[PDB]
Amino acid sequence: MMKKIDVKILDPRVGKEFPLPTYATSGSAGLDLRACLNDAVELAPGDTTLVPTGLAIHIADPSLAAMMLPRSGLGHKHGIVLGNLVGLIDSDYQGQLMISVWNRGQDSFTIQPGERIAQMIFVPVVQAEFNLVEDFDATR
Amino acid sequence: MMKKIDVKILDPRVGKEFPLPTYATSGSAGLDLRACLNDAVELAPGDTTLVPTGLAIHIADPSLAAMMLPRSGLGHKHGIVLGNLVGLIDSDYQGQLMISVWNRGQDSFTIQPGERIAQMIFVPVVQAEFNLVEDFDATR
Amino acid sequence: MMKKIDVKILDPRVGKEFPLPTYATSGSAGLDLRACLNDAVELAPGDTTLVPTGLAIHIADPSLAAMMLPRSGLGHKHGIVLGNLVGLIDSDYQGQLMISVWNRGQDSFTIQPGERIAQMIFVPVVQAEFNLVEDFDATR
Ligand SMILES: O=c1ccn([C@H]2C[C@H](O)[C@@H](COP(=O)(O)O)O2)c(=O)[nH]1
Ligand SMILES: O=c1ccn([C@H]2C[C@H](O)[C@@H](COP(=O)(O)O)O2)c(=O)[nH]1
Ligand SMILES: O=c1ccn([C@H]2C[C@H](O)[C@@H](COP(=O)(O)O)O2)c(=O)[nH]1
Repeated sequence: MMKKIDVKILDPRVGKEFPLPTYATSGSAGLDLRACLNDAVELAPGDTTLVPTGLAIHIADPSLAAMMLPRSGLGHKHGIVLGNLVGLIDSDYQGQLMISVWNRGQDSFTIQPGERIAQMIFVPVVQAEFNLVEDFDATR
Repeated sequence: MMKKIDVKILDPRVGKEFPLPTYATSGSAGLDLRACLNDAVELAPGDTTLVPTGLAIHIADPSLAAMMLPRSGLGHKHGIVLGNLVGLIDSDYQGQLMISVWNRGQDSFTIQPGERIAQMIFVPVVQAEFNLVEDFDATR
Repeated sequence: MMKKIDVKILDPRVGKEFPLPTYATSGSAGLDLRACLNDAVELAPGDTTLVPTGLAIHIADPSLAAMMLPRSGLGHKHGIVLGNLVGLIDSDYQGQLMISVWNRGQDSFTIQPGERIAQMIFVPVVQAEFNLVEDFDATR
């Protein structure tokens, strides 16, 4: 499935100095999100900092959501992940996408302006309606 | 996609003192899960505790799963996340939903009865059948 | 949805000494991935190690991805999770699946050859095309 998603550029560097998120290849699942910062931010081991992206999206379709994930190299090699682990973006959220960057490792890390700091996937989601029962059907 | 899901209330406070999970808005991707506790649990930095929800679900449809995620504010601001990071709920699981709460930060945290401690999304899943090959087709 | 996925066995122990990933039940969302190692690896608290699986997959379909997640018991009980938290596998990735194993807890852990160290789910993904707008439609 392909989907057009409205995006608002909140910082005029986004799409210029800080490239807009793109899929690296036709078979890529995620887009990389970049740090929209004026200056580098040093992130000490154990600390968390909130990094703006300079953009907002409006998924709009309640059958879709986005999930923000760490980048594999940053996470594995540098211990730079998300403070909320996975960031869930609701279809009706229209605010700036913000990235909770957490240093889970032992080495201080410099977050540079424009650095790819997270990735984002769009996944279908199902809205559950709970049906209260006394007993389930037989299943395991 | 909308789906009705059977749920069993295991603790009679759930749906009363501890509200049943709901979608906050029509465009929300996730439902918040609450701590079904008799008394507050203090969670020291670095520690993990298993928190009951007082409910069980039976997704039943093998094309669907649920994923439990940290809440964004708890994770980012308080360092309160999941000890298994993401909790995968199988379609044929009928046990109580349990939340592994892990304090990944530096500040002790009081988990209160009724506190929203995680969120849960329902996502379609695909069951893979592996086809063993010597070589892949050309792709990157 | 069911999907056949091409897999290449890179280490001849995979499918023999190290069982190929399987769904435990018909309603299971994920498959367990095993450590393809010659000898046990001791993982001290706070440390990360890259563990091979001895296999490669080629999802091929750009409407599908895989996500690697911690196992619930390892994560909750032993503090053994993923260093990148969640591992996203692109449809056009044809390399060996590698698992970033991170000890987020306080107890040293022995990763044994053949140990189930992660699980993997296949989820539909949507490739977003951004549509730049000045203002969103009314939504929350
Ligand atoms: O890592 C994150 C997680 C969430 N959000 C945005 C998208 C969500 O729809 C919105 C509301 O989050 P909650 O307050 O409901 O958790 O915050 C982010 O920008 N980054
Ligand atoms: O955070 C979690 C993760 C899993 N489970 C339940 C749902 C799963 O289907 C079931 C089996 O998990 P495993 O033992 O297969 O990991 O445990 C939870 O209640 N909470
Ligand atoms: O935990 C992980 C995460 C990723 N990959 C593989 C699959 C991805 O498609 C590929 C490229 O990852 P990036 O360099 O784009 O993050 O690495 C793994 O083997 N394990």
